[PDB]
Amino acid sequence: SIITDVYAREILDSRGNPTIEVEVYTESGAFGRGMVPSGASTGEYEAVELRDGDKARYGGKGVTKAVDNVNNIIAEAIIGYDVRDQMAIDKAMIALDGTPNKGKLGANAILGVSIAVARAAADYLEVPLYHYLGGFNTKVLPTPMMNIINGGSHADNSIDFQEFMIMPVGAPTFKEALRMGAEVFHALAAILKSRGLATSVGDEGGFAPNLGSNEEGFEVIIEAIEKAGYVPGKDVVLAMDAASSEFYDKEKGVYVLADSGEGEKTTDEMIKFYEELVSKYPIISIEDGLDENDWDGFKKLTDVLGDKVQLVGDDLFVTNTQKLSEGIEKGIANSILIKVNQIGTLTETFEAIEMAKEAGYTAVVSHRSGETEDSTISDIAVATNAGQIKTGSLSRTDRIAKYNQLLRIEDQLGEVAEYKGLKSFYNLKAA
Amino acid sequence: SIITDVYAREILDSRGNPTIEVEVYTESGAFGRGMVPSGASTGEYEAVELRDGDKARYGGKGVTKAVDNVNNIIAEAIIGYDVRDQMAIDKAMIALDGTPNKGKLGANAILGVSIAVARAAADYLEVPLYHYLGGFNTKVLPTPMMNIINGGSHADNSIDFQEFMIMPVGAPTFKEALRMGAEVFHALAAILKSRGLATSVGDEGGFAPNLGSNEEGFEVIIEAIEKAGYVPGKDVVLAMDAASSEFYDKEKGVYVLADSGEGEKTTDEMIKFYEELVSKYPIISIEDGLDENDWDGFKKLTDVLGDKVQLVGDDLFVTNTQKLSEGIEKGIANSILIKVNQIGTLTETFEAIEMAKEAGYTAVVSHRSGETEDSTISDIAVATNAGQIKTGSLSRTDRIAKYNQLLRIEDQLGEVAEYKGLKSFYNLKAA
Ligand SMILES: [Mg+2]
Ligand SMILES: [Mg+2]
Repeated sequence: SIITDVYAREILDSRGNPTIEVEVYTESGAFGRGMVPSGASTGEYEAVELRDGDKARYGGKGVTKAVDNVNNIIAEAIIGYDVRDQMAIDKAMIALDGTPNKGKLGANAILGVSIAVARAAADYLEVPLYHYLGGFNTKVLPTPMMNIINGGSHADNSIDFQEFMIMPVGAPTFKEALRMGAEVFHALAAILKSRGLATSVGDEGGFAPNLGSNEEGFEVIIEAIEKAGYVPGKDVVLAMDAASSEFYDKEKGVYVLADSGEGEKTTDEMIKFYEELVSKYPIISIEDGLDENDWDGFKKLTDVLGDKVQLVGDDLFVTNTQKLSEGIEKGIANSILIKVNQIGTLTETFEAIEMAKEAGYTAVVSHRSGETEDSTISDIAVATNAGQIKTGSLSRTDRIAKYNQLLRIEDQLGEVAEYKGLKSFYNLKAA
Repeated sequence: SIITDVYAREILDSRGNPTIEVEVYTESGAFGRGMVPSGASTGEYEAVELRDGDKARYGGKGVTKAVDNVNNIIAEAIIGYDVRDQMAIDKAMIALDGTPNKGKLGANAILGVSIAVARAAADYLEVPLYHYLGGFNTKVLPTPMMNIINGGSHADNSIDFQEFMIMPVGAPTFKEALRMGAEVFHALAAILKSRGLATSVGDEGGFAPNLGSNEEGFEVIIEAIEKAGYVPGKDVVLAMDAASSEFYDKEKGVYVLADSGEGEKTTDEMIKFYEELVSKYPIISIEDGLDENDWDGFKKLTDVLGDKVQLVGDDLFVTNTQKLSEGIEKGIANSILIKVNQIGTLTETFEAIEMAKEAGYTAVVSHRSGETEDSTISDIAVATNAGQIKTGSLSRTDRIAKYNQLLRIEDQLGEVAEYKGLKSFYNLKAA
């Protein structure tokens, strides 16, 4: 059970950019492989990944530095430990780096080891990853937030919001929900190609048609739901990622809906906008509806909509338990988006999920634009009985691999598997 | 060790459509999981993919029948066997099916089992898959045939042909080759974005920029090659998929270059065009140059070009060992695309590859429109020392996964690994 080898290597992510991969071997023969997704090389409160910056190689995006760190620094510091001591190992790697950003060794280097280790252990004990991470009572399959229509900067159309997602809350199981989202996804692709719109896909694997406004985004999605055979009421609901920081002007102090063409709006106006969109559409979740610094505005948004709408904070909290408690106290938002490579280790991730839960908040495990076949976040979702997950559209293996993995979990879980659907929003008092 | 369990389930492929997955366990605990890919379309001579045809579920694309076949028919037949008995097991399933196109049990069902068993056996023997399949002397990393530009039916632009690809033949090792094509893939993306063109990708993770000229696609790549810092003709030769059958006049005997608008062209002059293209541009390989039936025509093309240019037949042979032989007699090609699921079993697959080698033909193991995280075709390329592989662009994990596996393989090989680059074309007299 004692780690006898920790070896990193450079590989590619779903976007053609190098990333790290770590393999841990125990003396018994147990193996574990951790693959890290594309994080950020810069952030004030965000853990930072380590890039080489060699303009001549991979456009400076190589991670030969992080690999070297793992193989020559982290490896010998970890070799000797018992693969099962997750907490102790992450604690060390964190102290070895010695910095909060994990800037010395690199968050990508630390995370790959953290994950490989955990997987190595699961393997050693011959148990599924989700049981090894969360215990015996790990059975609630996440209700997915599926990307379907893209806008803002992740598109070239008239839609200010970054992305529109569908949530199959009316399904009896994850498997059916998956089927539900897939049939809608296709019904829609049909509506677009027949409407003359582009059908190619982006990073999340969703559509980025050139719709005319924001309303034409939700509306077209409603069409697909109905064409697919499901009712927009109970079968499929709506979720969105506004990513308002994108169309927010620090200097002007207002939000500017360029793409939409609706001009500029005030935070009071934006909160009003969301109130209009929510009455006209079955929107259950709004992500980063106000700028990452509008701490005051989020509080108001939370007061008016928080009772019947999930307000998620992505750029707002940056998986930083620090900022999370700041929001919890002030009472801003009621759900946090968890990005593993953004925090750094598995134990820190779990700590965040627990702090969130204890606040009556929701923890939406998430993916990044540059993913890999690794589906560790799916086991995490089930190991913590999170209740939801946001891992992409129903295209591209970098996204499907996570859904296929949830199928297996639901499958090997048998008659004890659970799908809460709408009953997953324990954070929403009113319906 | 005796096979104790053979279990299949319905999962999703990279395009969001259901496919089959099979797990194999042996008495001592060895395990193996095979995932089956799927093509955009299919016809005769191609092993049958069993679909449920239930229009009210996944557009009638569910594979619940095949899942049942493996669990209810195949499992009972194979359990008891020694996981290492590949040939025997693949022969047992073929007979069990009875039909020549595996249409009774389904080629997706059979293949899933075939792959699962072999991987389960490598696991059992604690040896890398490429070694279990091809023996001790497996060390040639494939020269990749990377997708960059798309045309024909796979796009909404001119470009009569449906696929242009780059081949990093000048790199010293597969690792570098991958970096090379990656820098080119991105360099191109920079060019397309700049001149206002679609940066979105297709099934293979390639680009579908709207261009009005077959020659444009060739020259637009030549500049991405150079701007990436590489010298064409030496570091990056070119390969193309014509898929001429798509634009072949069923009635009359001509090819209509509708997309490019060049109008009608006859198989007698199409050869001149291909002979032209290869004159100005660095075209090393042309896939399906003439119609999948214009045999007589292909022959001619093989004489005038087949000694300095690889002519691989995809639709021509459709991974059919019988069609192939015919082509070998007439001398109408010098390379064949290998699509595992198009034939159905790993055994028949290796038989097809060995039969090509003996004819001085090249065996290009390729990916499929609908893929999964599975990278078995990667090990197959090295196991047989094929020398080439066509598994996609440098976007989408359904593609990148295969490349990462190759990275892993080369690494594992160490000092005995080999990358032949241009010299992989043993089928070409002149270079
Ligand atoms: Mg977002
Ligand atoms: Mg073809």
